[PDB]
Amino acid sequence: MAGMLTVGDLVIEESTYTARLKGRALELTYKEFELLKYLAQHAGRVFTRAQLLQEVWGYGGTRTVDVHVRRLRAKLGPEYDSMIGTVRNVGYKFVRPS
Amino acid sequence: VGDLVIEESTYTARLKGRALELTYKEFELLKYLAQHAGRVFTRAQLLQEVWGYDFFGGTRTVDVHVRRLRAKLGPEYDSMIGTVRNVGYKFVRPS
DNA sequence: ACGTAACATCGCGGTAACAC
DNA sequence: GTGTTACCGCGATGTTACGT
Repeated sequence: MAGMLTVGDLVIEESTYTARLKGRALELTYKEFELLKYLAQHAGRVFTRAQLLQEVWGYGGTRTVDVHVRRLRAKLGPEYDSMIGTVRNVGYKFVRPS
Repeated sequence: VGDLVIEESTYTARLKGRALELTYKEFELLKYLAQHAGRVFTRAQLLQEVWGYDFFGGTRTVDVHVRRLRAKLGPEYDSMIGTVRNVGYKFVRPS
């Protein structure tokens, strides 16, 4: 274990650069990974688009986060759709399972 | 050593008895990838660990060497080196 | 033995556009 | 406002030829 993370059945191993949902590997884009990992690296806390952009993207079209969130939730599936929660007029946040 | 035996002193590598004729840069890349199997490495990492030079804007010789590496493994074992888009390459263990 | 030269392929991902 | 899905430029890899 070098930089590996675990929330629920989601595991994000930055070492091998894989994300996996109880055996089923998630084939994500680069930013879907740098986004899903950041949100899970700070579970429970809601971030805003400007925050998420300045960190995951780096130092307009802010809706690219919404697109990346949708693509993430669609790849997660219904069983894990909930893992990325929306806060109206604020932003998004990883939510912890039971 | 999932069918692949790499020889340290002789600077060689074989896959089930069929000696892979590698150049030495391709041998170094495969060894370092197989020595840290499963881990992905960026091109900056590979360039300063496996090569001496810090080309710092150019190269593409890591990409070229992986292709030469992949060809000598053939369409059976070419999956042993995986591609991580926007990041780098990694050794892959069957199965 | 290597590392550009040079192009073909194909995926990344950001904007558009609309429903709600 | 956010969910959502096209659309498609651009750029990251593949790939081989060739100069040294």
